[PDB]
Amino acid sequence: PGDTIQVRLTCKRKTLKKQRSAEEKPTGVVEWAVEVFNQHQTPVALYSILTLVARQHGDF
Amino acid sequence: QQLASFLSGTWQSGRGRSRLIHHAISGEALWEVTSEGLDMAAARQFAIEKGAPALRAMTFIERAAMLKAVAKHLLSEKERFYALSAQTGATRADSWVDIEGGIGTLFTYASLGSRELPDDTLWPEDELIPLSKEGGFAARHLLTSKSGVAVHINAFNFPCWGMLEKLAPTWLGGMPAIIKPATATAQLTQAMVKSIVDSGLVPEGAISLICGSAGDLLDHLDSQDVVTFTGSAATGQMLRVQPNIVAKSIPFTMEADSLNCCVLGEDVTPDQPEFALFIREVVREMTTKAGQKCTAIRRIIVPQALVNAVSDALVARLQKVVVGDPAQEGVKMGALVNAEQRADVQEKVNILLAAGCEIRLGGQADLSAAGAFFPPTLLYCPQPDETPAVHATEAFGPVATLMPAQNQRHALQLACAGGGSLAGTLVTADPQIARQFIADAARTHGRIQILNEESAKESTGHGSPLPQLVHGGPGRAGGGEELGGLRAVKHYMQRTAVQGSPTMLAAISKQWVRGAKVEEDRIHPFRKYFEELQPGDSLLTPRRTMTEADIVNFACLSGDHFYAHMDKIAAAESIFGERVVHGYFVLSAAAGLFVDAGVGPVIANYGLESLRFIEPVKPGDTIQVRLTCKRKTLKKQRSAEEKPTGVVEWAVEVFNQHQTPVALYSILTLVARQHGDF
Amino acid sequence: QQLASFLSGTWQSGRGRSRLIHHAISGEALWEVTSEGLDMAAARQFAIEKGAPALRAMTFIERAAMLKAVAKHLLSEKERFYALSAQTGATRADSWVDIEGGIGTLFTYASLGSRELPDDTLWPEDELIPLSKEGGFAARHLLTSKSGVAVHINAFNFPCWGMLEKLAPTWLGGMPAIIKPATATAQLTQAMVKSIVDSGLVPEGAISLICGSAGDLLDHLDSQDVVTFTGSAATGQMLRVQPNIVAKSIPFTMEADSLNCCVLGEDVTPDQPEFALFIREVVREMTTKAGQKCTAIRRIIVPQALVNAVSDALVARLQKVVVGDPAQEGVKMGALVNAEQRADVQEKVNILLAAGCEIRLGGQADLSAAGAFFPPTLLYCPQPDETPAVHATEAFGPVATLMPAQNQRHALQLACAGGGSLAGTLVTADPQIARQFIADAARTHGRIQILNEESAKESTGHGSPLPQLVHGGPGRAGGGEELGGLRAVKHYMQRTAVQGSPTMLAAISKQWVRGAKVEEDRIHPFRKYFEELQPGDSLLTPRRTMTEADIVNFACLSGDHFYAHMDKIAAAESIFGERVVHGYFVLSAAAGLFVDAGVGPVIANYGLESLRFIEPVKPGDTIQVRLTCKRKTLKKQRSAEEKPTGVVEWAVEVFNQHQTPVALYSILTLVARQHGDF
Ligand SMILES: NC(=O)C1=CN([C@@H]2O[C@H](COP(=O)(O)OP(=O)(O)OC[C@H]3O[C@@H](n4cnc5c(N)ncnc54)[C@H](OP(=O)(O)O)[C@@H]3O)[C@@H](O)[C@H]2O)C=CC1
Ligand SMILES: NC(=O)C1=CN([C@@H]2O[C@H](COP(=O)(O)OP(=O)(O)OC[C@H]3O[C@@H](n4cnc5c(N)ncnc54)[C@H](OP(=O)(O)O)[C@@H]3O)[C@@H](O)[C@H]2O)C=CC1
Repeated sequence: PGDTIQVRLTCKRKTLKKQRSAEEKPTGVVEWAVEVFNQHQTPVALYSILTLVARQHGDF
Repeated sequence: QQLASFLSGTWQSGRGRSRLIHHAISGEALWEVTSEGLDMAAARQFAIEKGAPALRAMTFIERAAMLKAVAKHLLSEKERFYALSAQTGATRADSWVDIEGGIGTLFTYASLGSRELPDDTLWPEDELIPLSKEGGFAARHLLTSKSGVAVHINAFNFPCWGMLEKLAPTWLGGMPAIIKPATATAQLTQAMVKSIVDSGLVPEGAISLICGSAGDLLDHLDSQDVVTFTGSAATGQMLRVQPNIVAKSIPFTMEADSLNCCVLGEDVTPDQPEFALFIREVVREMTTKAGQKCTAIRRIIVPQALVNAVSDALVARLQKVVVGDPAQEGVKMGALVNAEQRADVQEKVNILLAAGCEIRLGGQADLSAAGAFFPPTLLYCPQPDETPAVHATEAFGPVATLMPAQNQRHALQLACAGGGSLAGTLVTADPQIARQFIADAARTHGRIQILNEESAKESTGHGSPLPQLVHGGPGRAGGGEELGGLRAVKHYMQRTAVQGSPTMLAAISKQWVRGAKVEEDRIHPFRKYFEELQPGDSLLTPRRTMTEADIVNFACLSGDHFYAHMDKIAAAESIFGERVVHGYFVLSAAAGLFVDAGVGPVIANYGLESLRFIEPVKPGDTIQVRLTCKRKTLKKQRSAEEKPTGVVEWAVEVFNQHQTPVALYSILTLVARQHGDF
Repeated sequence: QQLASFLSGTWQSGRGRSRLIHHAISGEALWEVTSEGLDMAAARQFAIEKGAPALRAMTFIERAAMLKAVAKHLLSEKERFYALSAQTGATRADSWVDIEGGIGTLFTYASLGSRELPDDTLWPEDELIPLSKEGGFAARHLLTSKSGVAVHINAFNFPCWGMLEKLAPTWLGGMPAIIKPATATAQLTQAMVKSIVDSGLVPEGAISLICGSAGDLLDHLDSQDVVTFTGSAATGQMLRVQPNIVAKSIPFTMEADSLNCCVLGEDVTPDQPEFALFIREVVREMTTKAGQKCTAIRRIIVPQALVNAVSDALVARLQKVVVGDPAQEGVKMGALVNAEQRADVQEKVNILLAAGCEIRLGGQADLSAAGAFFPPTLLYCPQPDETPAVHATEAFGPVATLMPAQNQRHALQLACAGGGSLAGTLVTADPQIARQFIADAARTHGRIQILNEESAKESTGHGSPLPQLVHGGPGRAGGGEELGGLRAVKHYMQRTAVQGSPTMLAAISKQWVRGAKVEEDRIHPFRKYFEELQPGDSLLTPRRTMTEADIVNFACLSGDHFYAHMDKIAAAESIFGERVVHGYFVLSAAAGLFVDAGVGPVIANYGLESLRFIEPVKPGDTIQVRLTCKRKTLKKQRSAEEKPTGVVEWAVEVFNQHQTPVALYSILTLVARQHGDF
């Protein structure tokens, strides 16, 4: 308690998908690298989330 | 055939030298007007000692309901007014403006008096002006209604509208009126006054009428009287130098003739839709009421590279204008009201022709026809800045000159060279042209309409003076302002800056001020009905300690994660010093403290008047809320089924353990009434 | 010794017939004034085409900072003004009012122009007036400053105050002034004007000065000029009928002298402190500035059974007042200004003695004394209603009549029988007596001070015209109002009702209206600094679905357990139909949506302008907030260490899934600036 929390969201890996049908939305599994820290700037709870970010232009 | 003047409660008439009213479309005289021998002092005496205390005893809400009742009584029998207005030579579309705008002025002042005026005789227009550091000497401005008569002198344009745009602020501001219509078309004004008097709605003496010359009315006015004029400038300057109006220093308000510009911008090209709506607006404005309205376009300012296009569009649009009798089909323009007005128009046309030019049928007008007709006239002036007769002489009919400009800087000078105008129009699509035009040409105009494609779909027009916009320009246009919303009822009131202790100003204004004595009476003010609330009925709520968990729960619940509330580092660097409680959480916990959870007379909140957060509320800092009533201001129960209610305004004052005021504001509340009226 | 005239930027002087300024307390002539040969048309020409575009190009915030700078520069060298003001016969405590009231009026108008005026050349005073059902045509009232001069004709009472109470509303309302002071005490006025000019704070041509007769100025005035008069009634009624003022229809604001009442109530008995403060107020008012202030008490109305007590108390208090030289000790009242004023006061006292009575040393005044001395005079009138000379003839000195009344209904008629008064006073303790007094005697008075024990502690008095209260009464007092707060700068501005589309009014007024076009630019408006915000920078927030759990958590957190939100049975019988979301929770979740959680230029909120909950929000009802900028209005950074900032107002427009607006309001916000001015 009484200990601030500041989060450093940063992108890590893009790796698009291939749009297995013609109807489905084009997208890609962008992985972010979340890095929480406090007022002493030491890293508490550094982890990594996956995220299905949609694409602007499909291919198939 | 006499025209009976309504003086001292009785439809009297004159005995002596008389004028007469010609039928404008045919030529015969079917009325004759006189007011000689009428006791003019007895009219003012009866008005002041009969109708002025009967109006000044009413509240403003009752005087707004009276205007709504007169409007509903006069809207029903509106068809006996078109028969009298067809005698003026006006069409059905012009008399529709003349009647329905005059009655919509009544409905508009009713809806303004029933929303922004108190249930009282004295109207405090300010909030409060504190004049002391300790808080025992404040002052506020009271508006008390004057105790005299309002002599209105109208003209021949709008007998219905031009009376009722002066009679609704007069009655709403608590004065009896003595309307003097012009003797050219006073019969429509007598029809209006007879329809008002034969209804039992207004008190006796609260309206008078002098069909004919006044003669000895301006020589009898007390200092608590006002005079409003509308007509020519030459007569109104003779009435301003009248040796009683300057002796008693009574307010003389004058509206005169003008030279209304209509400027076309450089951004408008003939392929744009702006050009067609420009030509349509100029033609409809010049032909509505046969050009006999005070806000008619009489100077069309166009750029030099568009003069031929504007002229060839205006002539091709104006040759379709049919001048004739209004009752027969296919006729758009009506006629002028008199042959004397026809001669007075054409003698100004000849003055404009002494230095200008000609595009259409100008001075060619038959001065021998049985009917006061005048053709639509579009003049021309090739040297606009070298001809001072264009910017000084107006032809009060369908006449409107056209003159070129030079790239939006000569256009501003030609729009401002009118000596003060009454209305104007810039037709552009570029808004930075309109910024310059308002910045440099609203000094001389009174109501400017910047017209474009979005405006022209639902525009009321250039010659439609709205009942909630200021009608009146400076200089040549008189100077006096009318119809300004509630700015019109303040010409009929005296603004008295009343000083004293706040507990005295609470009893004078029948409100609560800031530090008045309070009436705490052991029960809850939200439990009282409307008829047993008094302004001063207070409430001292229990306390609530603003803890650190309160900030966190409110920032979670709302989502307001602002750095002065949820961050400890950044709030140490901010102006407060540490984390503070949310202002909206103080606003919400206040209503948590004073609102009764039960079912009571309080129906809905729906409002919050003026919130200011003075000092920050910190963690570990208690909050105590002082709910006290300020205004009552009931509603008039517009149907028979609806619940009787009134907008009670509470004055909420939060404070802390140091008793300094944090977050003082004011909420509106629709408290139900115990007993209805309608 | 010549006394110059600051015309056309040069300290000119006249060549011809000259009046001369006598020393008041001794009797010699130490200045002499003339203005013959001075080109007045060239003076107005220089003030219009040199000083008016230099004032009208400034914003209102800069024109208030100019008034604050002139106030500080004139407060610094204030000791060279008391030496000039002691030549007028005033004391130190009577010249303290004259100097510091004018300089405090300058500071007051600086504070009003900094707090309630925009960073703009134009000034939109309304919110908005919608004139259409769809929303494509609206109108709002603008206030553009006039493009002429203000001819202020002052008097001999207040050279410092009486100029500076007309000069700060003139300069704050964007006009150059041409002050014509009285030729009895023009030396203090030229000291003020020279201290203003020799500082570089005001532009050139923004002030002029004619120490002497104008003669040719009023004949050369354009229609954009305003004229303000303060003096006798008989002169100002000759200047109102001046043919150019009525021909060009220029505003003529007149302040004349009146018979100010001071009514004592029936509830006051001589054992109460009300009697003591009544006698103290009457004596201090009548002896301050030798009774020469325009708001001095000149009719003491007492009850019939208290004539002897009031008379004995006024005799026992007034005989301690010493008339003599102000510099020597033990002298309270100073002297008059001229021997002509002594002759005028004595010949008005003789007219009052043609039908009155006598209680003290009255008309005995040595007309050959070296100095304009006059003893304090208390008259009497045993028949107050049967004597029309008391209610019509003022004595402009230490003279005031005394007259009885009959039980607080004859006192109202005697207070109203003055024919309009500049100020008044009721001294009571019962507040219903004050209610009955303001309800009938505020029609004739311009400023009423209800005086009691709680007010008399920190009262400014009866003869201190406040810089934020209306100074001016009807009828005999002139009719023209002054100093009404921001009502004084509106006499120098033309009120123009600018119509058009709201996206046009947003660029005309440099604000946002209701339906203007927006500039959504992919980042957050709370991240922008001050100088990169524009009015129209919108924000379309994400949605938030209001649910039943939201109502439950907010009614739990605040404590607002009102039956339309918590109870299910009574919500089915109320006006809504079912349980609704709290209005304050819509207000709070809005700020949950649009507020940036980060550290940005937004410092504090402290404001909520005008909230109205239009339609109710139910469970299962999304909410989408439209945060858009409306005003910028920067502050002036009163120190060099303080952070530069400016009050930005955001217009918040919440709506729901049907896009109908629930809960539209406006919040103030203190956004920090990028570049300061110090
Ligand atoms: N609002 C505007 O801009 C208007 C402009 N005009 C201008 O007016 C000119 C002609 O209209 P006009 O008929 O001359 O209007 P007037 O100048 O004749 O005066 C109009 C009104 O004032 C009344 N009136 C005239 N003299 C006195 C007086 N001494 N004391 C009291 N009331 C008086 C008239 O009564 P009576 O009718 O008995 O004289 C009428 O009611 C037109 O050419 C046009 O320029 C016309 C109408 C209004
Ligand atoms: N505020 C008030 O209520 C005041 C009341 N008074 C009343 O005034 C009476 C006399 O004082 P007085 O000094 O004679 O007031 P004035 O009648 O002299 O008028 C005062 C001002 O008007 C100026 N003035 C006079 N004639 C003209 C003119 N024709 N054109 C332009 N300006 C002009 C005077 O300048 P000049 O000095 O050159 O005439 C002075 O600046 C007193 O008895 C008192 O009753 C006195 C002062 C103010």
